[PDB]
Amino acid sequence: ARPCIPKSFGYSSVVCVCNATYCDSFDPPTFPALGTFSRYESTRSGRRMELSMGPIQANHTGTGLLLTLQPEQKFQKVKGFGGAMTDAAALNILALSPPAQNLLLKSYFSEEGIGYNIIRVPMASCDFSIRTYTYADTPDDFQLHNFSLPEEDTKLKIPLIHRALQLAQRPVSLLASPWTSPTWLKTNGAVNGKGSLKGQPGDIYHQTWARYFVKFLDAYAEHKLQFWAVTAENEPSAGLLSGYPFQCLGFTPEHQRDFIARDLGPTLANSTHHNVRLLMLDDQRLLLPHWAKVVLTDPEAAKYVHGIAVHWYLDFLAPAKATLGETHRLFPNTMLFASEACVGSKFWEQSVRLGSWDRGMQYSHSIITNLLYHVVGWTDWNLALNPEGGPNWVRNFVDSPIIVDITKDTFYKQPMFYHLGHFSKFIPEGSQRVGLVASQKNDLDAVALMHPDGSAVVVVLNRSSKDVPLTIKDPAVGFLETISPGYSIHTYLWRRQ
Ligand SMILES: *[C@@H]1O[C@H](CO)[C@@H](O[C@@H]2O[C@H](CO)[C@@H](O)[C@H](O)[C@H]2NC(C)=O)[C@H](O)[C@H]1NC(C)=O
Ligand SMILES: Cc1cccc(C)c1OC[C@H](C)N
Ligand SMILES: [K+]
Ligand SMILES: [K+]
Repeated sequence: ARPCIPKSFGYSSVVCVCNATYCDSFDPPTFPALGTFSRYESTRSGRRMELSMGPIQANHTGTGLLLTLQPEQKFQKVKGFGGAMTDAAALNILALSPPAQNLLLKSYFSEEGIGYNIIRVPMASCDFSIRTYTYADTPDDFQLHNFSLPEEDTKLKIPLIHRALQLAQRPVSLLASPWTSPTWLKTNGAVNGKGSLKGQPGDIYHQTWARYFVKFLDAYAEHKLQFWAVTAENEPSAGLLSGYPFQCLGFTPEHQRDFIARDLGPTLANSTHHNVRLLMLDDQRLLLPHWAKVVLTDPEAAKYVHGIAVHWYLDFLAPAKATLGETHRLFPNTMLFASEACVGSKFWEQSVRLGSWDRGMQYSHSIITNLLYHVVGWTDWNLALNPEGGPNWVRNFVDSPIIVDITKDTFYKQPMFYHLGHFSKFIPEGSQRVGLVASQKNDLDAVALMHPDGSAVVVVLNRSSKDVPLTIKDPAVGFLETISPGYSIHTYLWRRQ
C-alpha cells in the first residue's frame, strides 16, 4: 500500500522514513497470473521494491545476454533469513513509541514487511549489551540451582520475540548462541580476555557448561519459546586472543570437538530438547575447512553436529571457494549456515551511514555468494541500532538495516534493509536453489531458486554503473525480456507450467 518516504543524509542513496503514523508497506502478496512475471526494483536513484509486471514470451531473438534457468539442476534447500534480537536491538526498539515499534516489527516479520523467519538470540550478554552478566553469576553453583533469566530476557527480548511471532504468517525459527560462560567456569576468571573453560571435556566444568545450555532452553520453554538450533559457542577463536575486549570463551577446534562429543551433544541428546539442532564453528569462514576437518572426522563428535555456522564481516575480504566450497566438497551432508553478518565494524569507519547504497550492495552480493556456495540461511546481526551504531558497552559500533532516532520517534530503513528483503520476502523456507547459466561474460551477480510450490525466483544485482539489457529463459515456460539498470537490484517471480 504505502511507498517509501525518502530522506537523504548526504550518502549515495536515501533511507525510508517511518514513524508513529507512516511506514512503507507492501499489499498482501499475490503471484501474477500465468503468462505474467512480477519484477521488484530498488535503485540507488531511490526506487524501493517497486512492483512492475511483464509478459512471459514464447520466442526470443537477439545477440544480447541470456540467463537460462536450470530448474532440474538442484542445490541446497533454504532454511531462511533473519537477524538477531540482541539486548541493544531490544532496547532501541522498545525506546520507540508502541505504534512506531509495531511498524518496525511489521517491517521485518510480516507479509506487509520482508518476511523474516529467523531470530538469533544471544544466551545472556554480548558486546551489544549494556551490563555484563550471565544467567549463573553466583560462584560454584555447579548444579545451576541459582540459574535464572534477568529482565533483559523476561522484559525486553522474550516479549519482542513473542510479538514478532504474532505478526508472521511464516513459522519462525529461533537460533541461540552464548558469548561467555560464568567467569567461575573460566581459566582467566573474567567475561573477556584470553581464556576458556577450566579442566577437560568430560569433567565437572564442561558438564556444567553443557547443563547451562539445557537450563537456557528449559527457561525459554517456560515462556513458551522453542529453539530450532544452538551454536556451540559464538566465535570460539576469539577467546584464544590476548586482550580480547568483550565476552568470549576460547575453544581450539580439538577442544570444541571434544566438548561436543563428551558433554554438549550427549547432554542435549538426553533432554526434552533432543530435537534442537547443534551447529559448530559460528566463526569466520577462513577457519574452514580446517575446523570441520578436526571436528567432523571424529565420529563421536560428528554424530551430534547438524551444521556449521559461519560469520561474515562484509568489511573484509576472504575467499569463498577455498573455504565454503571446499567444506561442502569434503562434508556434503553437513549443512552450511550464515549465523551473523555485519558491515561498518572497522573502527576507522562511520558505523552508521544513512543511505549507503554501497553497504546495501555489500549485503546482496554476500547473500548471493552464500547461496552459490551451498549455504542454506543468512542471518543479519542487530535488528535495530541507534544512530551511533549502539548501544555497545565497549564502543564496538557497527551498521544496521534499521536505525532508530528516539528523539524524533523515527526509524530509518537503510538500503541494506531492501537488499536483504529482495531475498527474504521472495524465498520461503524449503525453497531450493537451482542453476542459472549466462550465455556470455557480464558484470551482473544473480541467483535462481524454486519455491516449494514450483514458482520461480531470480534475483539480479548490478554493482556496475551501466544499464545491462538481458533475458531470462525458463525452458518450460518462456522468456522474460528485461533490463538491469546500473546500481540496481531486482527480484523476478513467476508461476511455472
Ligand atoms: C510521520 O511522517 C509522515 C511523513 O513524513 C508525516 O506526514 C507528512 O506531514 C507533512 C507535514 O504536514 C506533509 O508535508 C505530508 O503531506 C505528510 N505526509 C503524509 C504521507 O501524510 C507525519 O506528520 C509524521 N508523523 C509524526 C507523528 O511525526
Ligand atoms: C549473472 C550470472 C548468472 C549466472 C551465472 C554467471 C556466471 C553469472 O555471472 C556472474 C559473474 C560474476 N558476472
Ligand atoms: K541468575
Ligand atoms: K565502526
